[PDB]
Amino acid sequence: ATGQDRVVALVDMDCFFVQVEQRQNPHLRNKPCAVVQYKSWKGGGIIAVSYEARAFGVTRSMWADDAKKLCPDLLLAQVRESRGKANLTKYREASVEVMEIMSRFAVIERASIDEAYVDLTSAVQERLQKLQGQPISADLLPSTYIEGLPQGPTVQKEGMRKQGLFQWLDSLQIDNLTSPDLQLTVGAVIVEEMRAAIERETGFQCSAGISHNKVLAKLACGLNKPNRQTLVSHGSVPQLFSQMPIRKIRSLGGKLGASVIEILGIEYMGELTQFTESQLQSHFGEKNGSWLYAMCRGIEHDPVKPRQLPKTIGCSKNFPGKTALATREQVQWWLLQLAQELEERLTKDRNDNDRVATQLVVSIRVQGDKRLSSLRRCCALTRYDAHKMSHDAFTVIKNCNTSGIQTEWSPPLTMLFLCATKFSAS
DNA sequence: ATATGACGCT
DNA sequence: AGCGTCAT
Ligand SMILES: Cc1cn([C@H]2C[C@H](O)[C@@H](COP(=O)(O)NP(=O)(O)OP(=O)(O)O)O2)c(=O)[nH]c1=O
Ligand SMILES: [Mg+2]
Repeated sequence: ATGQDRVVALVDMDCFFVQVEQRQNPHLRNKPCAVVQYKSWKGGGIIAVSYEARAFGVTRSMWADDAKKLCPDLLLAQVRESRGKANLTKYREASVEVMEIMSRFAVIERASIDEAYVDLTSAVQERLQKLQGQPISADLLPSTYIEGLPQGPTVQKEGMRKQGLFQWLDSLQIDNLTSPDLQLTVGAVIVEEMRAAIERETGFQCSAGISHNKVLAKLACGLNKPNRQTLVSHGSVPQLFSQMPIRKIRSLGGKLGASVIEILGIEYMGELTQFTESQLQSHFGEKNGSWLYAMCRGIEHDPVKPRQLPKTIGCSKNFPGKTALATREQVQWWLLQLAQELEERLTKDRNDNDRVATQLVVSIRVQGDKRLSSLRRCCALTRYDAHKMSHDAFTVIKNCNTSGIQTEWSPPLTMLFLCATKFSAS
């Protein structure tokens, strides 16, 4: 394998929600502006920021009323609200558009709402003998950088770009249809044309990674951004990882990586390499001394599971602070309220994808519990009717109340998560 | 007081 | 089945 079988990409839309609202209300174009959920408490919570607005310091998970103190001429599109919660239809609609476009090129896996990994390996082959040995001109990759290039014997940003591109193509071996670096270059032209096509047909710009496995392609994606792609070649990796902080590797963002530093005593992805696959396992998993040991050597094998369609549909809403729920009548209302948008989507799912969910998950968080899901009770799901799901998901949870008046509810709930899983082909 | 989906482990 | 972890 040597971390060079597949050709894998990760496309990712640049401030996805913001572009969607930027394409709708065009005054928002080329202006610093963010998108917000809810309006009462301090102007709303941010979730997405145009890059002209990150220039002032505006981050997500920040109060719109605070980021207005960071940015003065910062515009504000609010996410459509329905039944007192977030109605993200707009963006899922935009999402299905871009994935229809991408799917035309290679088998893709829907990563997030705005991300898709692509398995270009099967495609790069069906082109290398379908062009004889074409020189592969620079004009075909007008948005690609080559991480780790150019080497060296008054440049601006695009000056430096051309340079590394021509260094790539110069040592290119358009003859060796086997060389791994050459196929990288092929998948990249494809991603150039994929990326060029999405803009052509949605107006949405995005950024890509092109490399040999899921992980490199993601880290590659975020390097040059926005409206750019990076081709982290197998040879880039020792330079790229030498100073890459370990937490920037997908899967290493959470606890595992946190302890990886605290146990091994390091900070960068390169520092992780001075250990045996045996040695690492004793400090971590039997699967994690392994996975790490290949990763820090630029090798990963988790395949692009081709799947453009989520396995689960779910509606969630938080009740933070003094807005937690403490009434039998209050919990019941929202569970219906949640069940009402859930029906809507499930029917949208039925007549779109020809499938139907079978089990319902009801989940709640509690004021106090150091947990997202303090409870998660998985039940049955026949007909797509809210009142049925409403009452049934309630009767699931009614027996963890500890108020001795049954009109009230305690400890109050911070979250209701209604989630439909197990879609059968009917 | 920063709405969602994927998966792993038991 | 039901928790815990990771992610956008
Ligand atoms: C991380 C995150 C994202 N989102 C929404 C908003 C994003 O616009 C959209 C994709 O999130 P992203 O890919 O992490 N960031 P972005 O697409 O807005 O900006 P960029 O990719 O860094 O250019 O999903 C949430 O609603 N809650 C969250 O916690
Ligand atoms: Mg994005």
